[PDB]
Formats: sequence, structure tokens, C-alpha cells
Amino acid sequence: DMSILKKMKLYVEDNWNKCDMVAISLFVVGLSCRMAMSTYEAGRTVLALDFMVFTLRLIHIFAIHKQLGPKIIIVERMIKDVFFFLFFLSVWLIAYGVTTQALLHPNDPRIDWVFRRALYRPYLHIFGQIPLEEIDAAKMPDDNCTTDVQEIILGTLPPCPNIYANWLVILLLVIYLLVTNVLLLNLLIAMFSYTFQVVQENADIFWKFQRYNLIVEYHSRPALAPPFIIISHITQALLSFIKDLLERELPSGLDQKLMTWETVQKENYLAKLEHEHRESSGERLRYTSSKVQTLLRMVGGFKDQEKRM
Amino acid sequence: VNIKQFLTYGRLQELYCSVSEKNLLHTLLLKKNQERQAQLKFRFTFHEVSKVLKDFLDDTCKGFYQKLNLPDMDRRCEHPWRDLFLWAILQNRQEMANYFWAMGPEAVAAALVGCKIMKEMAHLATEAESARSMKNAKYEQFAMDLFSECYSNSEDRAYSLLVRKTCCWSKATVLNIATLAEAKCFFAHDGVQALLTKVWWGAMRTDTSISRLVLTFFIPPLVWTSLIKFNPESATFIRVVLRRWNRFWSAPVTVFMGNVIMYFAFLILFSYVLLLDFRPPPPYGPSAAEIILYFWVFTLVLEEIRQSFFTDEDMSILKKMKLYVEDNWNKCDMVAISLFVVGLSCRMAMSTYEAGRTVLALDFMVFTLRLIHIFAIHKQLGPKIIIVERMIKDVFFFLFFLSVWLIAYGVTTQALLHPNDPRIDWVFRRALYRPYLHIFGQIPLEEIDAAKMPDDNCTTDVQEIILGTLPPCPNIYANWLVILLLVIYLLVTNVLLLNLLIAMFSYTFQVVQENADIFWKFQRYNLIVEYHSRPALAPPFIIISHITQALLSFIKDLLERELPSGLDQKLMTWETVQKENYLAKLEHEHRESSGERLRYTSSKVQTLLRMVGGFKDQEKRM
Ligand SMILES: C[C@@H]1CC[C@@]2(OC1)O[C@H]1C[C@H]3[C@@H]4CC=C5C[C@@H](OCC[C@H](CO)CO[C@@H]6O[C@H](CO)[C@@H](O[C@H]7O[C@H](CO)[C@@H](O)[C@H](O)[C@H]7O)[C@H](O)[C@H]6O)CC[C@]5(C)[C@H]4CC[C@]3(C)[C@H]1[C@@H]2C
Ligand SMILES: C[C@@H]1CC[C@@]2(OC1)O[C@H]1C[C@H]3[C@@H]4CC=C5C[C@@H](OCC[C@H](CO)CO[C@@H]6O[C@H](CO)[C@@H](O[C@H]7O[C@H](CO)[C@@H](O)[C@H](O)[C@H]7O)[C@H](O)[C@H]6O)CC[C@]5(C)[C@H]4CC[C@]3(C)[C@H]1[C@@H]2C
Ligand SMILES: C[C@@H]1CC[C@@]2(OC1)O[C@H]1C[C@H]3[C@@H]4CC=C5C[C@@H](O)CC[C@]5(C)[C@H]4CC[C@]3(C)[C@H]1[C@@H]2C
Ligand SMILES: C[C@@H]1CC[C@@]2(OC1)O[C@H]1C[C@H]3[C@@H]4CC=C5C[C@@H](O)CC[C@]5(C)[C@H]4CC[C@]3(C)[C@H]1[C@@H]2C
Ligand SMILES: *[C@@H]1O[C@H](CO)[C@@H](O)[C@H](O)[C@H]1NC(C)=O
Ligand SMILES: *[C@@H]1O[C@H](CO)[C@@H](O)[C@H](O)[C@H]1NC(C)=O
Repeated sequence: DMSILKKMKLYVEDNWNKCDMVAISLFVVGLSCRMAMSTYEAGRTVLALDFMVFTLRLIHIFAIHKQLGPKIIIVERMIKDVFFFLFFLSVWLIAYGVTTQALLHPNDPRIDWVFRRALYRPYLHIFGQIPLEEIDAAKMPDDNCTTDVQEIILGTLPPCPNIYANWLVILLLVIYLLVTNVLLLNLLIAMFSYTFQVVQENADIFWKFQRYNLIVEYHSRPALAPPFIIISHITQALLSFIKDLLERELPSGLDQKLMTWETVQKENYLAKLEHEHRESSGERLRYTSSKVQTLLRMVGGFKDQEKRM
Repeated sequence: VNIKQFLTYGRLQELYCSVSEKNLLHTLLLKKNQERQAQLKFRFTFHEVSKVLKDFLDDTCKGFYQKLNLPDMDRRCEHPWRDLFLWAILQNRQEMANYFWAMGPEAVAAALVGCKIMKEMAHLATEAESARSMKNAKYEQFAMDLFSECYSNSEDRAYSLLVRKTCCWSKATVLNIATLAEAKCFFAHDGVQALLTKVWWGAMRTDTSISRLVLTFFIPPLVWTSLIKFNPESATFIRVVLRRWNRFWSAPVTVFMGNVIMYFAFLILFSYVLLLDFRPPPPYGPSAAEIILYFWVFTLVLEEIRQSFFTDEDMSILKKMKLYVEDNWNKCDMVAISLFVVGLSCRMAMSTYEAGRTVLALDFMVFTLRLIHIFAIHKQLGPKIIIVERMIKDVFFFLFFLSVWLIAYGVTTQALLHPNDPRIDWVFRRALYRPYLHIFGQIPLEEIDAAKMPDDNCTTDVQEIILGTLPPCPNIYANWLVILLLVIYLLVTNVLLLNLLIAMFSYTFQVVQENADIFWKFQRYNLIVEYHSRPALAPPFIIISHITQALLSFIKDLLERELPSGLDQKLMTWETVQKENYLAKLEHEHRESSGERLRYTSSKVQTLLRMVGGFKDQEKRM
């Protein structure tokens, strides 16, 4: 008993369910395009992407593992620092790449190659891919290059790089390499270290809380793994047409006994708290001070009476 | 003793003249007195204390004692507790200053003024003990605690208390005094941040999701729907829809995001002009998009100038220029505009066309860097900006170490490998450029290892080497030493220095993050204050708003508001009551402390011992 729309909303709420929906949609689209001949290659591409989606689903499958689940939670938390580093790197990379593309190839109309030399190459500079053959004049090859735009567009010859102020290009490359490959990367390492230290303890508790729900799900899951699971599904459907260790209901006597036992344990726990409060140092100090004040006034009266005699 | 009747102005000046002569206040008063005598009954006149207060605050203590120039010497002070607190504060007497603050009418402003004056005198302090006491004035702590009490009490009168114009401190807003004091911890308080968030979202509700706001921004008509909830409070209907439109588009957050979107449009247009639509000199004419870009930047500079200079009605032009050039990001802005002007000028010519293109290429980088300062206000990004700004120092330390090691290794290898290359450019190349690239996995062994050196056509003659006919042959006399030095350099640089820098960044992050958050909040206050007066139209449109403002000025605030006399007095009495409650709570917590109870018990036990001993002696006598 639950609303169908509410169930759909609850399902689509989870991100891993969104990944599952993406996977099944890609499978359907790829199969449909594969069935045709004019869209065969597109279907193959979509299925290739779907394999990646399923292999990623494998992580959510392993989420219940006792040693791996907290790591999944930790990575899910690290995503935020990843995004911060992405913002910084994106700003710096846009700047450096567009500036170098303007300084080096100011007469290349090809939009694809503009975007290439502006963003793809500076991005690969991070991972040790620094092709100086296109950036340093002393290292630029004596290849057959053209300056004419027409010939450049047709792709007859590669466009010659501009070497007007190449010292500026090399200086900018040096500064970009320093900033990106040192400051940003080591800053991200520090951010991950701090985030790990602050998050791990909460990640363990969250893993336990999620483990409860995963075990609850595994309770009703049929014992047969897919693709066999169809036998169990058919059996369940046939049984439903023809016709739990957790969340059990107990007899009245046992239920009342457990309720009284809970009440007794609660009384014991409250008595222990109160006793520990009475024996606390602060409470003892307060009691001693109050009783000393009372004793002072009373013994002062007694001493006055004694002096009267 | 009735302080109101006790403290006359003559008595106040008598107190000021009777300084200890061994503290900082006496030295400052002597300096002011000598300056006044050079510019030309009582050792010091109210002019000297007024000038000292002018040095310390420069805006608040105006007319405190100059208004009447001296007032009647027998006339009682209008604000006795304020003057007493100020007097006790100028001389580092903190216990007395505290007592006077506990009696003053406006306590938050007084505490902020006190902390400002203390941190101002901390620099001028001669003795180390006095400076240490001044740095621990904890007067900002008093303001934070009292405002926490006030915020817990009402949370609606607290905002009015923050934004009201105080009567004692020359119509100065409490937030204005906190800004003057640079009380960063005060701005970090949850109440001040909540008020700033309320200002940030304008008429909209602060809980509005960012995605809904962006979607409503991109599709304007959805403002009239119920997608975003608003805070409460033919001709009528038009007025209603216009009011809703204005209440949405006047919110500071919408103005900020519009500015960000149009700055992204600027970066896109600048890149397009620089990469695809950069035409020959004006003989063939700059592109129309280039003219649009020039107009764009003109509007941006107009907005910058207006924000920096025309926001303040009364302030020295030279002082405003100094304040503007003080900020580093303003220096970056000046560099950007100067580069734009130089690049445009060189582009207008034909003999300097390429130089102009190069300068504009650099300017694009400068503007894309300006984008970070634009995003500084973001709730999740700003602290990261602060953290990076702090990391710069460790970057410099690593740079020093790397520079020393790199100079050594590079010059040694250049001497060992190419001892007969006269070309200065290639000497500097092989000495510094190549060892620098060794850090990033660029190790060209083809020029360093003889077993890997190519059978290319090389010359040994210097003449031929200089002319560039053939590349100079590398020396292979002792190449085992070159390879050993390369190995040692690779080890040191790529392992020790890099992992040391990683450790330094880790430690710096851990130590800095908490202060960076508070500094972000303190800066966020000023950014929201700036967004208050910023016109709601993002550039290049902003020119319409500028023209409208100029026309309105020729023809003719939620923060820092002034309240009616009755409400002002009510809030002052409420502040006094909250201060009394806070002090009573502190005193009660002090009485119930374990140490105080132990002291009381010990003293009373001693008294009881002696008294009961006397009683026992009396009993034994019977
Ligand atoms: C510790 C810290 C590290 C980072 C840094 O600061 C210090 O290091 C600094 C070092 C510096 C660099 C030091 C040196 C230079 C060189 C200088 O050019 C000199 C001007 C001349 C005039 O155009 C250029 O020369 C000639 O160009 C020609 C290109 O047409 C070459 O023709 C080639 O044609 C064909 C190529 O296919 C082949 O026949 C041959 O290959 C060759 O014949 C010549 O061979 C070559 O002679 C430009 C500046 C630069 C790169 C410095 C930049 C800044 C640094 C990296 C510093 C860092 C901040
Ligand atoms: C764990 C730790 C790591 C770091 C380290 O310590 C341990 O490792 C050690 C290893 C060691 C190195 C071990 C070995 C050597 C070799 C030694 O040369 C032997 C002397 C002879 C005499 O000149 C040189 O040989 C010959 O040179 C000729 C150059 O004219 C080559 O001609 C080439 O000509 C043309 C090239 O275009 C082509 O025809 C062919 O390419 C080739 O014919 C010959 O082929 C080659 O036979 C020099 C020292 C060196 C590099 C050691 C240095 C120190 C280490 C890195 C240690 C670390 C601390
Ligand atoms: C991470 C972002 C995604 C979006 C984007 O920038 C990076 O991707 C880039 C890829 C570019 C493509 C790459 C190749 C070609 C082919 C060429 O004949 C015509 C131009 C066109 C379509 C380009 C148009 C602009 C595009 C989408 C860029 C776009 C801003
Ligand atoms: C980070 C520092 C900046 C300053 C500096 O060292 C690194 O830059 C280096 C670049 C060098 C240039 C590079 C190219 C040439 C061209 C050549 O035909 C004549 C010599 C000259 C001008 C060189 C002179 C010495 C220079 C400025 C070096 C200078 C100490
Ligand atoms: C470049 O193209 C020209 C066309 O005539 C040809 O003569 C020359 O040999 C080519 N050079 C190279 C390096 O391919
Ligand atoms: C080097 O130059 C000489 C000049 O005569 C030439 O004979 C020889 O073939 C050249 N070798 C190479 C590898 O270019």
C-alpha cells in the first residue's frame, strides 16, 4: 500500500536510480539503433557507453561491503573538493589557453582547432603532456606549413604558428605549468586530506545506517541471481495468482513481558543517571557549600547562646 | 555619587590633564599639544583629545567636545558614561573601562569603539606588557556576547539595533563601527550573518533554492508564478506586477548572478574578437564586434569608477585614490585597463599591430583572472579564495628552494655539457628552461646522455655555431658526472621539494581554514554593502542606469537606517535591559563555579573552626 506517484518520486530521488534509468535508456536506444542499418554505428557507440554505466553500477552493488562502503561514502564527499578544484582549474585554463591560442595561431579560422589548442592541450598539460614542438620556436619542426587562410581551412597543409613574441608564450607556459601542476594539485591534495580526516567518522555511521536498509532489501530478494531470477519471478507471480526475522509480532504475554522489562530497564537507567548526578563533584561542592552556610549560621547562634551563659 | 551631576566638562578636562605621564596617552597628548603650539591653566585642552580621537577613529568623535569652541566648563556632560569609557580606554585601563561600559546606554557600539581603539594603540605601545594587554582587550568579545543575548531575546529588535544610527557616536551604525574596528569575529556572529543573508535575498525568501532562482532568471516570465516564494510586505494590477518585477530584479543576489552571466558573455565576446574577428588596422577597419567590446569595457570602467569614487559624498579625493590603490585586485583592474588602452592604441596603428594583438591577448588573461574576484562573494568559493591567497606564501618558499637548486644544477650542467656555446639565449635556455621542465616530466635525455644522443650533424666550430648553420655538438668528456647530477637533481626536485610543498600546504590548510571562514564573512559584509547601491542592470546595459542616475542628480537603505525617537529610546532601553541580564548571568555563573564554591567553603570552614573552638572553650569552662 503506497501511492504510485509517491513510489516513482521515491525511486527517482536516489542518484543511483537515476544512473540505472540512464543505463536502461541507453540500452534501449542502442538496441533500437542496432536493429537498423543506417544507425548501426550509433547503436554500437551507445552500447559502448552503456557498458561503462553498468560497470559504474558495480560500485553501488558493492556498497554493502564492510570494508568498501565507507570508502564509497568518503568519495561521494570528496566530490565537492573535486568541484572546487575544477572551478579554479577551469578559470586558469580558459585564461591561459585562450591567450596562447591568440598569441600563437592568430589566423586559424577553424573553430574545432581553436577549441583544441585553447582547452584540450592546456588540459593535457596537467598530465605531463607538454608538446613543445608546437609552442617553442627553437623546438618547432621544419615541417611544410602555410600562412594562407584558404589553404589552412582546406587542410592541405598545417597552419604555421606565429613566432612574433614567443618569449611571452614560453613565459606564460612556464607560469601556467607552475600554477596548475603545483599550486592547484597540491592544494587539492591538502583539501582531500582535511576532508578525509573530518568526514571518515561520520562516513562510518552513515555506512551502518545504509547497511540496515540494504539488509532489509536483501531480506525479500529472491535467492536466485540473474538471469536465473526469472524462475523465481514466475514462481512468485504464480503463487500470488493462486494465493520475516525482522519486524515480527509477538504473543500478548511475551509482548507484555518485554514491555515490563523495558520499563524496568528504563527505571534502572534513570536511577543510574540520577545517582551519578548526586555523586558528581559539582553537586557535592554545592551541597557542601549550602550545608556549611547553614552550619555557620546555626553554630553562630549556638555560640551566642553559650556566651550568654 | 551621581555621575550625571558629578561629571561636568571642566571635571572631564581635569581628569584628562591628570594622566599618569608614563603611559601612551600622555605621550600622544604631548605630541598633539606640541603640534598645536607650533601651529599657533590646563596642561591639555579638549583640542588635543579631539585630535587623538581623530587619529584613532577619524569619523566618530566629531563634535564630541568641539560642539558648543569648547563647551561651558561648568556644564554637565550630555553623555557622561560615554566620555568616561572613552577616557578610561585611551589610557589602557581596562577594568575601569569595563565598569563604565557596563553602565553606558549603547554597549555594542561602545565595545566596538573600545576594541578599535585598543587595536590601534597596540601598534603604538612601547612596553611589551602593555602591548600584550592591549592585544587581549577582548572588547569585541563583550560585543559578541551582548549581541548574542540580544539576538536570543528578540531576533527582530536585534536587526534594528544593528542597523540603527546610534546617538552617542555621531549617527554611526553599529555595523559601520564594526567595519571601522575591523571586528572580524563580530561579523562572524550568526545574527549578523543572518541579517546579511536577509539583505542578500532581498524580497525573496532566504530558503529559495539556487536552481529555482537561476531558472527564473533565465526565463523572466516565471517571476509572476509561485516558483519562488516572497516575504510578506487596471492601475492597481499594473502596479502590482511592476512591484513584483522590481522586488525580484532589485535583489542583490539576482544582480550578482546577472553580473556573472554578463561577465561570462564578455569573456566569450573578448575571446571571439581576439581569435576569429581580429581584423587589420583601421585602414581595413576594426570589426564591429571589436567596437562593441570597446564600448563594453568603457561601461565596465564607468561602473568601476562610480563604485570606487562616486559612492561617498564627502571624502578627500587623494584619500579615495589611496584607498582604491591599496587593494591588490584594484591594482589588477588598473593593469587590465592600462593594457586595454595600450593594446587598442597599438592596434590602431599598422607598424605596431602585432604588439597590440599581443597586449590584448594578455589583457584577456587579466580579465579572466578578475573573474575570481567577481566570484569571491560565493558562499562555497570565497573561503577557497582566501585559502589560496594564504597558500601563496608556501608557494614562495618552495620557489626560493627550487630557484637555488635549479640555478646550481642548470649552470653546472650547461658548463659540463656545452662549454663552447657563446649564444646567450641558448645558455639561459639550457641552464634554466630545461631544468625547470625537468620538474613536469620533460626529461630530454637525447641532449644529456651520450648513449641516447642522436647521430645528428653537429659542428664544434664557434663561428658556425653562432650562425646557426648546425646545432652545437654536446661535450661528452665526463658524461657520467652529467648523468649522476641529473639523477640527484631529479631526486631532490621531483621528490623532496614537491612532497615538502604538499606537506606545507596540508599544514597551512589545517591551520588557516577556520580563520579563512571568518575573514570570508567579514568580507561578505562589505560586498553586500557594495551590492546595495549597485544599479540592477549588468554591463554593458549599465550605461542606461548611469545616464538615468546622472540625469536624476542634475535634476534633483535597508542597512544603516534612522528610527523615530520613541522607537530609538525603546531599543536603547531594551539593549540596556539585555546588557543587565547578560551581566547578571555572568555574575551568577561566577558564583556557582567550582572554584568560587571551594573558596567560599574554605573561608567559611576557617571561620567556623575558630568560632566553634571558642564555643568549645566556653563549654569546657562549664
Ligand atoms: C628558475 C626559474 C625557471 C623559469 C624561468 O625563470 C627562472 O627560467 C627563465 C629562462 C627564460 C628563457 C631563457 C631564454 C629564452 C630565449 C629567448 O629567445 C632569444 C631571442 C631569439 C630571437 O627570436 C630567439 O632565439 C632563436 O629562436 C629561433 C626561432 O626562430 C631558433 O631557431 C631555430 O630554428 C629551427 C627550429 O625549428 C632550427 O634551425 C633550430 O632549432 C633553431 O635554429 C634559434 O635557435 C634561437 O636562437 C626567448 C625567451 C626565453 C625562452 C626565456 C623565457 C623566460 C624563461 C623561461 C625564464 C623563466 C621565468
Ligand atoms: C638505485 C640508485 C639509482 C640511481 C643510481 O644509483 C643507484 O643508479 C646508478 C647507475 C649509474 C650509471 C650506470 C652506468 C653508467 C654508464 C657509464 O658509461 C660507461 C663508460 C663508457 C665510456 O665513455 C660510456 O659508454 C658508452 O658511451 C658511448 C657514448 O659515446 C655510447 O655510444 C653510443 O653512440 C651512439 C649514441 O648516439 C650509438 O652508436 C649508441 O647509442 C652507442 O654506441 C656507448 O653505447 C656506451 O657503451 C657512465 C656512468 C653511468 C651513466 C652511471 C652513472 C651513475 C648511475 C646513474 C647511478 C645512480 C647514482
Ligand atoms: C566542457 C565544455 C562543454 C561545451 C564546450 O566547451 C567545453 O565544448 C566545446 C566543444 C566545441 C565544438 C567542437 C567541435 C566543433 C566542430 C566544428 O566544425 C564547429 C565547432 C564545434 C561544433 C565546436 C563548438 C563549440 C563547442 C561545442 C565547445 C563548447 C563551448
Ligand atoms: C626569472 C628571471 C627573469 C630575468 C632573467 O632570468 C630569469 O630572464 C632571463 C631571460 C634572458 C634573456 C633571454 C634571451 C636573450 C636574447 C639574446 O640574444 C641576448 C640575451 C637575452 C636578452 C637574455 C638576457 C638575460 C635574460 C634577460 C635573463 C634574466 C636574468
Ligand atoms: C613543401 O612543399 C613544396 C611544394 O613544391 C615542396 O617543393 C617541398 O619539397 C616541400 N617540403 C617538405 C619538407 O615537404
Ligand atoms: C652532414 O653534412 C655533410 C656535409 O658534406 C654531409 O655530407 C653529410 O651527409 C651530412 N650528414 C647528415 C646526417 O646530414
